[PDB]
Amino acid sequence: GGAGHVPEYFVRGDTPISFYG
Repeated sequence: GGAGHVPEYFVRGDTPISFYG
């Protein structure tokens, strides 16, 4: 839910689109 260091969520197998905040 943001753009920090750790990913928040993932897609169906590829790469995340978001990070902590």
